[PDB]
Amino acid sequence: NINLFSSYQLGELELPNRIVMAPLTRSRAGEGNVPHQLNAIYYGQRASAGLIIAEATQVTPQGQGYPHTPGIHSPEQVAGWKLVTDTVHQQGGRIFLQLWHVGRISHPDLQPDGGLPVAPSAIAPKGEVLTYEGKKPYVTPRALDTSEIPAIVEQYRQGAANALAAGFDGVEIHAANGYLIDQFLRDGTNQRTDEYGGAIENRARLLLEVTEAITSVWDSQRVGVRLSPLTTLNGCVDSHPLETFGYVAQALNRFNLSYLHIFEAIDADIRHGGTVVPTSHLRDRFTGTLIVNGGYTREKGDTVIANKAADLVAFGTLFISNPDLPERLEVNAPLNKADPTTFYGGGEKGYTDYPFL
Ligand SMILES: Cc1cc2nc3c(=O)[nH]c(=O)nc-3n(C[C@H](O)[C@H](O)[C@H](O)COP(=O)(O)O)c2cc1C
Ligand SMILES: [Cl-]
Repeated sequence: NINLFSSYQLGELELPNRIVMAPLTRSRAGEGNVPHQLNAIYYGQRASAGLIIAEATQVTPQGQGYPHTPGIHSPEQVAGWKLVTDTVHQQGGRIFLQLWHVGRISHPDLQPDGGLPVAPSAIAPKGEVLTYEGKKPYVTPRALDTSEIPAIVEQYRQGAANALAAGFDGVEIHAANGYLIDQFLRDGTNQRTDEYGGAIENRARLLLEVTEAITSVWDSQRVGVRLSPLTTLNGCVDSHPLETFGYVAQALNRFNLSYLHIFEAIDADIRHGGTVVPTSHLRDRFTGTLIVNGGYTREKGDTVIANKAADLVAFGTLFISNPDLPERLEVNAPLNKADPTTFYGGGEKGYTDYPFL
C-alpha cells in the first residue's frame, strides 16, 4: 500500500511523494553559463516533485560539452543557481544539483584555450558535435595522465562545495550516459594501463574517489550517484555490464549515500537478447535508496514501489511537458505532450509555457 504518492524519508529530507524530476539538459544558460530568472521559474513550476534533480551542470570549464549548459564553477554561476534554489524552496520543493564533466564528449571550441577534451583513453567519439560554429567532427580526446586524476577529483569537490554555497539540498554525481566518469567505468572507452584501467576496481576508482571527495563536502545522505548500465549513448559501452555495474552498486555501500539512481535504457530489452542487467541485481547489491527511471508511467511506477523494487521513480520527458506531473498522475489527468523541438536552447517557449492542470 505504498505507491507513487507515499512520503519518503531521504536522509533528513521529507519527500512528499516518490516522484522525482530526472536531470534534463535544457541548454538555456545565460552569458558566462549562468542560470537566470527564467531557469528559476522553470524549476519553481516543478517544485511539487518529491525531489528535483537539476540538469547536468559542468563542475569546471573543461567539463562543458554542449553550448549554453550551466556551470557551477564561478561565483556568478553560484549566484544564478541561488536564484533557482531560492525559488524552489519558496515553492516548498527540494532540489539536488547534477554534477557533470563531459570528458571526451566535447570539442576544442568549447574548451579553455582550445585544448583537447580529456578522457581516460584517446578514442574519438563517432559522429558530429555541436559547437558555436555549428556541427563539426569530434576530435580524439587527450588521455589524462595518472598524475592529473587528483585534479579531476578536486574539480568535482569544488563543484560540490559551490553547489552547497548555492543553496542546493544535495548533489547527484553524473556517472551515466557516457560522460567522463562513465568513460572510465566502461571498458569500451577505458583502455588505460594504470590503476584507473583494467580490472573493474580500477575502472571504478575515479567514481569512488570523486564520491569520497564529495562526501567530505556534503553529508553523505545528500549525495546521490547516477548510472546507466545499458545505455549506448555517446559511444560508451561495457563488455560485461552485469559484472561491472553489480560491482559498482555494492562498492558504493561504503559511502552511505543518499541514493543510487539507475537510468534503465529504453531499448535495453529489444536491443539485447533481453536485458542483461536486471535492476533487481543492483537493488540487491546496493543497500540504500534506489531511484529508477526510463519510460515510467503511473502504473509502472506504482508497481515498482509496491513491489519494493525501487523507492523513488524519476520522470524526465513527462516533467518537461507537465510541471504539475505529480498532481496529474495522482488524479489520472490528461498529460501534456512534450515537444522535442524545444528541448534544447531558446527561451520560455517549450520550457515555462507548458500549462498547469
Ligand atoms: C532533453 C533531455 C535532456 C536530458 N539531460 C540529461 C541530463 O542532464 N542528465 C542525465 O543524467 N540525463 C539526462 N537525460 C536523460 C533523462 O534524465 C532520463 O533519464 C531519460 O529521458 C529517460 O527517462 P524518461 O523516459 O522519463 O524521459 C536527458 C533526457 C532528455 C529527454
Ligand atoms: Cl560533511
